[PDB]
Order: sequence, then structure tokens, then C-alpha cells
Amino acid sequence: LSAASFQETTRVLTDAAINAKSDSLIGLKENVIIGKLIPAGTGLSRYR
DNA sequence: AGGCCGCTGCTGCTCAAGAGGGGTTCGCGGGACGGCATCGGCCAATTGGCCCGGTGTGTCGCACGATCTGG
Repeated sequence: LSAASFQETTRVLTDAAINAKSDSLIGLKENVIIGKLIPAGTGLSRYR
């Protein structure tokens, strides 16, 4: 997801489709894209 | 003379023209049917008038009369 949103979307998507890659949503960009709490600052589970 | 190991040039991807025939729609009307909507009566029913008939208790309109403050 992050690689596709950076640049060269077509190549990244056609490479990820063949390998059947699974995204675990650990970064900041993916959490921003799907619309949930980023895993930093006040979005950590230690504080909430 | 074929196979193969590199070079080297080239290219590509990405960031800034009528006519006939037939089933179907809808669109007007067109009226028929059934239905619910609108108008003289109407009497004896709860509330609320509207009073008789007793006093009393308590406000108000005024008489006798004492105390007190000012004049």
C-alpha cells in the first residue's frame, strides 16, 4: 500500500498481485489511508 | 563454422434515402359504477345558573366613649 502510494503504482500493484502479498498495517501511511489511529504519539495502546 | 563472452548502440519507462408491414404504448375521452360526503331535525343529558332556607363567623359602616399627642 505504501509503495503503491509513493510512485510507480502500476508496477508495484502488478508485482504485489502475483506474490499475493499481505499488508499488516504497521506503518503511518497505511493507517492514514484506511482512516484509523496512527501507531505513534497518543495512538499507542500503552496510553489508551 | 558454430558456440559463446563480452562490448556497444538502440530503445523504452518514470520523476519533474426512402417506402411498406406489424405489434405495442399511451393518450384521450368516455362513461359506468360504487362509494362516501353534506344538510333539516332533536331531545333530554353532564356542567353551570339561580335561587329558598337556616343560622354563624367574620369584614365593613357607622354611633358612644377613653387616651394621647400636638396645637
